[PDB]
Amino acid sequence: RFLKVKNWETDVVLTDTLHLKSTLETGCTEHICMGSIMLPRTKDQLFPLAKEFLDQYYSSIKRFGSKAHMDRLEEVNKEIESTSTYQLKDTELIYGAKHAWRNASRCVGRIQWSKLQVFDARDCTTAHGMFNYICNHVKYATNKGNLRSAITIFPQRTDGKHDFRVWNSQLIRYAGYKQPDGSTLGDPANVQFTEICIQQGWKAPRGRFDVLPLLLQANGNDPELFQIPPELVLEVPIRHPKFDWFKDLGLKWYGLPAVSNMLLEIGGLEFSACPFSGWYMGTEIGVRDYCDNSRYNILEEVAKKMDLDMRKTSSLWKDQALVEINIAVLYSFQSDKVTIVDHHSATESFIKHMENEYRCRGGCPADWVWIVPPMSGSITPVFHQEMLNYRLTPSFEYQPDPWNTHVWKG
Amino acid sequence: RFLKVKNWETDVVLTDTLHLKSTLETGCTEHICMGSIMLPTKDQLFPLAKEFLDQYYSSIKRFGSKAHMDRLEEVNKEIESTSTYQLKDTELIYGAKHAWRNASRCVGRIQWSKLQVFDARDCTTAHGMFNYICNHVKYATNKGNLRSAITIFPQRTDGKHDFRVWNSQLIRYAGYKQPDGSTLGDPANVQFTEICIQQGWKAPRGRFDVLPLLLQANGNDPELFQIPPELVLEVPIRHPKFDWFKDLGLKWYGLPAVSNMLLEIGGLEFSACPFSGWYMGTEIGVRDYCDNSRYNILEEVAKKMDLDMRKTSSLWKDQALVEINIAVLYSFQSDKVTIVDHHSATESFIKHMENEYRCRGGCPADWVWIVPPMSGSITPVFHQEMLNYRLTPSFEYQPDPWNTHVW
Ligand code: HEM
Ligand code: HEM
Ligand SMILES: Cc1cc(N)nc(-c2ccc(CNCCc3cccc(F)c3)cc2)c1
Ligand SMILES: Cc1cc(N)nc(-c2ccc(CNCCc3cccc(F)c3)cc2)c1
Ligand SMILES: C[C@H](O)[C@H](O)[C@H]1CNc2nc(N)[nH]c(=O)c2N1
Ligand SMILES: C[C@H](O)[C@H](O)[C@H]1CNc2nc(N)[nH]c(=O)c2N1
Ligand SMILES: [Zn+2]
Repeated sequence: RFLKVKNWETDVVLTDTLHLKSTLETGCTEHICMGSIMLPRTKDQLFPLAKEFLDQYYSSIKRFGSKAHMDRLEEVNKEIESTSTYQLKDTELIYGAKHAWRNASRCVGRIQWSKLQVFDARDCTTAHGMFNYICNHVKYATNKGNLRSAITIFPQRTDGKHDFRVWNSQLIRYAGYKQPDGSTLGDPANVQFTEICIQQGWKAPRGRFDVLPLLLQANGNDPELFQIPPELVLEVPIRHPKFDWFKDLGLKWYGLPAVSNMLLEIGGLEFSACPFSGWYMGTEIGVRDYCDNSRYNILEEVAKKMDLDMRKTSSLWKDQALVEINIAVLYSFQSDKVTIVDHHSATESFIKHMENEYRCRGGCPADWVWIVPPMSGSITPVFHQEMLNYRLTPSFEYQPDPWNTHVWKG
Repeated sequence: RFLKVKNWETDVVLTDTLHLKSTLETGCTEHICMGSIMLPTKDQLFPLAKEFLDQYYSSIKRFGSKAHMDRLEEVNKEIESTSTYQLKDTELIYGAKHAWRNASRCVGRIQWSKLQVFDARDCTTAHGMFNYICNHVKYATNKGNLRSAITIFPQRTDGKHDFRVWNSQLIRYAGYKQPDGSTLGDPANVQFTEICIQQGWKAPRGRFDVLPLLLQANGNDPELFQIPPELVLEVPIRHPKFDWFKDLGLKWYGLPAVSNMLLEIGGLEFSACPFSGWYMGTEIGVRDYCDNSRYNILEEVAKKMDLDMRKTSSLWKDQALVEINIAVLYSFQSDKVTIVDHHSATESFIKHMENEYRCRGGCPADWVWIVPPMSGSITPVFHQEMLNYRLTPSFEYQPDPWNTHVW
């Protein structure tokens, strides 16, 4: 089967065949679309998953059907039979992590997918060991502001009772503190996690931008607290190129976006701790982190200081302040030589990437709802681009927050 | 099978049961989501008629009544006899209002029960169509105090006698390809404009020429008619801060009136059903003015603003986009022509969704279309999960008539 997608700005039509390789389900049916819903192993099932992956790996290196390919299938089959699991070769792990990124339909940054530094941490055994690996990742990826994409991969799941987990949602994130008066100091997104850290013994500074400690679980054991060395945490004070009062808002953000709570699936194996990092698209900070009502919520204060007419929404004071904040974020990162991409550049690159994938790969699964930036949607080319969303493996998946599932040793 | 939608800004969860009544297909499967794709005999008719009258009689608290059964029987008798049936006025009004209620791509549905229905089923000629349409335009315009309206022409019979308005909207601007390869006016309308010229229209070849109506009655060849200029309310666009903005020479029309969709009620098909409301500002300011394939004015505006256009990261496009949208809203408000901003419209839609969940068990909504084309996440709908599904009565797309018409 062939499915076509059209771009309504350019009339370019693309043809998707890659969707034929999807196995996992979307949530939709012929009767309902769940496109805007945020969240819609015995040996038995494992060998087919391993075989499908190894077939893809061997095809990619142009060795499909070779003796090396056949011997590797045989080796994995026997390993599964006798140990109930198997270990990936370093080459397969690298290929697999790159492809999980390539396959991430919610990621606008995938033009970069083949440039990913993979740190193999499968020899790690303790939370202190994880801490060391994570510091090294942060220092490597940060590279004094010249950000480099990277992923660190801790040991895979065995019986599900010995999981490695980073309890942080991102490696670098700001604390949030609910006050007795119902207001929040710092990042309201992180209140629950901040409370857990405090309970575990963290001495909270109780400021507006306190970098959270790492809370690290090795081998199914109770998690342990570590402070990332402050000298490894690059931050950017936010100022505006024209508005000199902007700096006195006291805003800053960190340079390194590093997701630490997803699960990486390769060949049926599950890597429950696989922190990965890239660089920011400006709107992530300037639109969502700063301007969501449920986050730092700065629109009002910004608009006030700009002296916009705030008595009617139709003055578009919110839209005006939003643009100025996003200018400030890009200006500040660029002035400090910390890698960042604006939403125009990022989406234009994504379209070129998507066209290339259709041509070379037969498709590019993409989730329009997430790919379109949260401001200025239709002045970016992705708004006008039809997309097809489906699930390919290797993949990054959500997993339940570990405080909800962890069995405490005490 | 009972489904939850969450709002991620407010944590409010709603449960949807209405989707279980859904009839048509979405385009998606369990393997692939097509959420972002724009266009994804006698035997069929009685089940369709029944499903509709059932919901109608239920709505008036007379389900299972003598009058309900009598009506089912009468329509059944009529389909058996004539292979079609005629809706009572009450059913037609109910059906039109519900097609709007069911339109998953419409953010303005809080208004759904306030719709003036003009029954034009007695219309026989294209001149009669013209008269009905001028009356609709004048009623809906109401000197700038806009009122939602639909005019319903005769239903499809054998399909070779269709009523069609050939225009995509009752009021739209012409587009002309230039000798030098550029486009004057609205590029969206080039093909239709050529059909008008081919049919005889004398075009002024300007940037904002209101198109003539091309009206097809009873499957006959369509005819040209010009809407009395005095019935076409237009708004010159100026900015409350930038005095040079008026020098751009921009205007738009006050009345958004879709004329190329098909209304389906109880299996009957109304191929000419022009309907109108009032604009949300972004429709004009973001899409009509700033789409690359539309008037595409961003560059000229940015230049007049003296912005640094050398780098995307200056956000000059974004800055200019906001200023255009400020001017659109200011100009309509200053001339007392009803308009809604995207903040107000989306706030209203959330309230409407809440009403619908509470009173009806759901509200089909297409997120990709409901979220405004600028400032997405600062509107509440961005954070609102929506379920998309197709209920009837409905408005549907239909093929452009020129590809289908036998001359
Ligand atoms: C190189 C620069 C990159 C940029 C600019 C970028 C951009 C983004 C953005 C803006 C999002 C949406 C985040 C949100 O709204 O919550 C995202 C999602 C994602 N990206 Fe990237 N990305 C980059 C690199 C990476 C890398 C290195 C990986 C993994 C190896 C990755 C995998 C993902 C995944 C899995 C998601 C989905 C996250 C979720 O569902 O919460 N991306 N990307
Ligand atoms: C009262 C003021 C109204 C507002 C502010 C409003 C708002 C909108 C907007 C912004 C769109 C999207 C248009 C686009 O992006 O191309 C839309 C779509 C639509 N609305 Fe409305 N609406 C209104 C009244 C109505 C009425 C009276 C009807 C029918 C009786 C209607 C039925 C529809 C339908 C069927 C669509 C989908 C059109 C398509 O798919 O091309 N709406 N609405
Ligand atoms: C590697 C990378 C680069 C970049 N620019 N951004 C990201 C990134 C940032 C934040 C997030 C978090 N996304 C929200 C997660 C979430 C939260 C609540 C419900 C959901 F379904 C999902 C994911 C990826 C990751
Ligand atoms: C009654 C009403 C009020 C209002 N504020 N806006 C509208 C409205 C405006 C424009 C349109 C046209 N929609 C785009 C049609 C289209 C064009 C090309 C491909 C597609 F899938 C769809 C529909 C409804 C209609
Ligand atoms: C309900 C809705 O799906 C939700 O708010 C989504 C919309 N699009 C998004 N897009 C991105 N990139 N990130 C997000 O968190 C969201 N949130
Ligand atoms: C491809 C994509 O579905 C398309 O550009 C859509 C996106 N959302 C939209 N939303 C509205 N309201 N109107 C539109 O025309 C579109 N176009
Ligand atoms: Zn879908």
